[PDB]
Amino acid sequence: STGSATTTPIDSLDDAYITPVQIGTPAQTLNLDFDTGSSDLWVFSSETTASEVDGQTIYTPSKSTTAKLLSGATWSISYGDGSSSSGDVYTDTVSVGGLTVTGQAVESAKKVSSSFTEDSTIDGLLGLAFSTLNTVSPTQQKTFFDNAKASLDSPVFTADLGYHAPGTYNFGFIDTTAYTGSITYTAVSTKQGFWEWTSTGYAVGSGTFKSTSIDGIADTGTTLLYLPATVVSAYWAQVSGAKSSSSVGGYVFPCSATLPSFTFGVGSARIVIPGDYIDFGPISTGSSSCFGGIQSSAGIGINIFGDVALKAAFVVFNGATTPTLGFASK
Repeated sequence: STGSATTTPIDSLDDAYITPVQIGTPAQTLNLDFDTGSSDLWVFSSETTASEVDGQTIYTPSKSTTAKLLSGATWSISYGDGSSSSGDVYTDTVSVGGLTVTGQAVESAKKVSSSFTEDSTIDGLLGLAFSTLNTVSPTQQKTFFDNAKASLDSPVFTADLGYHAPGTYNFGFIDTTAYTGSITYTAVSTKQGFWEWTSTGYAVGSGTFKSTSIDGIADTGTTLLYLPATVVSAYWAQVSGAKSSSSVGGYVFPCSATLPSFTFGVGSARIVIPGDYIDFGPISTGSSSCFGGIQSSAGIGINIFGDVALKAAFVVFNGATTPTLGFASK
């Protein structure tokens, strides 16, 4: 089997992407944030604290004939940005772009932090990291991808994120028309539960390529590109007036700038992020100071190839016995 779903930016900055997901019988369609950096599928629901819901579409398990309470199971998760959610667990039928899993753990939020409440366009998350990170207790649950794998034509999913435009998540097949040139595959470590790999270096604008190993994760659930302070300083030094601002929380630059591109290595291949992708607009409405899309990972504890990097590529998440990552230009 296969699945194919369109994923859409939630706003004009591509702060995140939502993909329609059918849950239960009859289908309840919720727009979820597909997150290759976590492994819980959780949703706003009929059980969510009423004051913490503001515009989201909710899953109501009592209206689904295939929903079953997973007796005794709870979940609680915290993300790298400090947001969080928690609740109990149902199993139900979950379909993505024509691909159906029965008995999927659907984690029902009783509590969500303010940033989720304030995000009216995101009805939940669908984790696509490795199932070892799943927070369900006392019995850990599998991701949608892990549940689907055996039925898939090929044990893969692909992320094809758009820049200010819709894109595509495919399950079980590689759309050879969706990218240019070849796909370069690179090794993955699952030791921390992430799609963790090692980039072979970088370049800034038309600069020469610096060969250097950069360990990081492919994370569709993170907006920006977080890299070592040395790399990030080298990038922003090429933008007149750019500076790191503690008060804002990162590198800012004059909105009048033209940003250079940023290239990262995948083995011998190169992915080029256009400078435009790195502009996240005014720090506050009306400001002439703009927020940078490449930021320091120092104090995160890990480098993150978030959407800024991934949307510049066609990305293959290969979940074979030995997982790997593939990157192609597009």
